Amino acid sequence: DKATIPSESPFAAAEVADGAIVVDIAKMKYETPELHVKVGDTVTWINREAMPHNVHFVAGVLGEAALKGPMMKKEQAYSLTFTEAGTYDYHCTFHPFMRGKVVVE
Ligand SMILES: [Cu+]
Ligand code: NA
Repeated sequence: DKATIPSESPFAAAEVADGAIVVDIAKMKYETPELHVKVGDTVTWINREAMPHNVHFVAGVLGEAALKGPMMKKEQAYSLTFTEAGTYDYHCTFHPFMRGKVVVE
């Protein structure tokens, strides 16, 4: 697969790492919908609002099957570590019109 998962479950936003690369979720949008990172970087999404959200990569994008992230409540976080260059689109399972991408250089 093209990413690894440091926290299977959502975790508290207060425990986001050291200078972490963060994508905030608010107002039904990923706030940084075109994020550029490098191979080896970890991206952390943080839901800033009451409406639950997740991140969802369709089958084939990060592995043979879809990567459906866990439901994230307000001030919950979820991370993925990208190990291969490429562009990886995602959406919110609950709200598929909400889209973003990670561009890994
Ligand atoms: Cu959503
Ligand atoms: Na912002």
